[PDB]
Amino acid sequence: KVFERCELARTLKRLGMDGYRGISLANWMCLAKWESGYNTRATNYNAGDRSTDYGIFQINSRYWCNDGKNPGAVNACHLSCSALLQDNIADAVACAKRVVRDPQGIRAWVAWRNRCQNRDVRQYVQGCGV
Ligand SMILES: [Cl-]
Repeated sequence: KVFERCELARTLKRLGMDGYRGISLANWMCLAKWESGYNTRATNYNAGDRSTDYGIFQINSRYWCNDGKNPGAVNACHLSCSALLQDNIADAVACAKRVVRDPQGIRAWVAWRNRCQNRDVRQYVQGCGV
């Protein structure tokens, strides 16, 4: 499913992401924008290591979910990757909290460093009143 920006922002809002481990709603949104366009079914094959990034937050399969492919990957969020392609985004988000529980936090996403760090993020929340 494709969210309207502010729908997402408020849903994340409702699910406890604002300020979770220090990350504001706005950061999460910028992240979401560059990684998925607010689309739960977004995929990406990483030709580099054959991994595959899933859903609205483009969680990677090598370490965060299980998709059956690489027999040496880990699934730290203990969910099938497919549960990251659905309309309800609680799993995504939970898994998203777990990744930002790593010490690097949201800087684990490359797109967050290139697109949001030390840049304008309010924009992604402007008018959502969250
Ligand atoms: Cl993988």
